[PDB]
Amino acid sequence: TLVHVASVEKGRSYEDFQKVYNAIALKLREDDEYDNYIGYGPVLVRLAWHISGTWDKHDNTGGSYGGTYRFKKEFNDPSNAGLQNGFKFLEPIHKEFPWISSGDLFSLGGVTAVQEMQGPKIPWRCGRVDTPEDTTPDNGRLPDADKDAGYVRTFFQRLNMNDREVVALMGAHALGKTHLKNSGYEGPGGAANNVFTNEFYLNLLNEDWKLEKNDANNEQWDSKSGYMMLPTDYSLIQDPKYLSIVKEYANDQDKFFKDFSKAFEKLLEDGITFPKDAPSPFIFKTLEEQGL
Ligand code: HEM
Ligand SMILES: C[C@@H]1C=C(N)NCC1
Repeated sequence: TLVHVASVEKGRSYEDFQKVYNAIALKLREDDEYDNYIGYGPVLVRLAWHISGTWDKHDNTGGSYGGTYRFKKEFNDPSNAGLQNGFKFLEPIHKEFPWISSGDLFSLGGVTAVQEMQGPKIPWRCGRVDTPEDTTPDNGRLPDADKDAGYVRTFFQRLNMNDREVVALMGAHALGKTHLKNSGYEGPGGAANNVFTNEFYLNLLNEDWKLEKNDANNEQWDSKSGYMMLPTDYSLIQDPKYLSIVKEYANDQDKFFKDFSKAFEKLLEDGITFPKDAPSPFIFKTLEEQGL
């Protein structure tokens, strides 16, 4: 097992990272046309998850620490198709703040997107350090979408996530859309595509889902409202243990926010050793809170 010790960018503190957060948040507001006016929030959340989701608890390979998405093997992962849009969004931010590590930037993009979309506060820690190209994990560590509840449960054990953590994390599927050209799936998960709510769970329980084939010849569950669920999403109401948790989150917005915040921070920090004297996690103010 590799050890990755968090190392604070030299001399930086909360205020420096709040400036980076603010730059990301301002660009999120500015570049509003993207993806038929969804904006960049959802793709930034997906990027933060995919750079973290390569982690393997068994040997501490992959994970957000090394910023390895910047290397061709990882950014060309078929599982990452479309994330180049998020990377391009972050490029001017990195140019303005060249001192931030790549892993810190990609993970902070996800935190900023969740909060700016009115989601929960997500505490965030700095100190990821870029590692060399040979530390890039091979393709194939991110999950397939065509599988069942047992696949999802087993998959997430590798990321040290339990049933509650898995169901909470999947609530991010309220955001954005599937794009046929990226993933072979098409459509949004609900009405509020760029506002962070518990709608994923409500839609799973309340919509009338039909199992259909899309134009890429893949199965997905579709509702007459024009929403979709991946087979892996739908598995959360097929498995009785997942179903209980889906119902809980559909009925308690605050509980979902609190559990999502914990699981998402954990996801973004998997693989990182934080020294005992490392700074406490930062909680960034939103632009709205700052009057900006
Ligand atoms: C079983 C696990 C998962 C599977 C199989 C899966 C699969 C997918 C697929 C196929 C897409 C569509 C990509 C595209 O066509 O552009 C997508 C989108 C998305 N996923 Fe997941 N995902 C999983 C878990 C997660 C998790 C844990 C998160 C974050 C907490 C997440 C966040 C998102 C977001 C925000 C989008 C929308 C991206 C956009 O609008 O550009 N997903 N997911
Ligand atoms: C916006 C998309 C809706 C889902 N149900 N799953 C993937 C993300």
